[PDB]
Amino acid sequence: DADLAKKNNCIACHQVETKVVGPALKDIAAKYADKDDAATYLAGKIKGGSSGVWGQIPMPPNVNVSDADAKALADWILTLK
Ligand code: HEC
Repeated sequence: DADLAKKNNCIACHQVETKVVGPALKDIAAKYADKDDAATYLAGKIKGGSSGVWGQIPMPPNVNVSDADAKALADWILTLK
């Protein structure tokens, strides 16, 4: 949820409705709506980092995020709208 996203420092770079540095979270939910393993896929990107999906600015690995929190964040992102 938003509190967890704040606690794990996701909000420096992402808001729900609009693009900041990384993509708007609802835009992530929209893109992955039909991907079956979307939540585990996104949790993997949160833990390990991402580049090239949205631009050439990489998201660094979020080394302080626990497995359970990465999955809770991915799950929450997917519900957005
Ligand atoms: C700036 C330093 C960021 C921080 C802190 C967080 N995110 Fe990020 N994220 C950022 C960028 C620039 C990108 C695009 C990377 C790319 O491939 O072009 C992303 C991407 C994501 C994604 C999408 C990955 C995908 O394969 O589509 C997710 C799901 C995501 N970010 C989640 C996320 C979370 C939960 C964060 C807090 C732990 C977080 N990001 C921090 C920039 C930054």
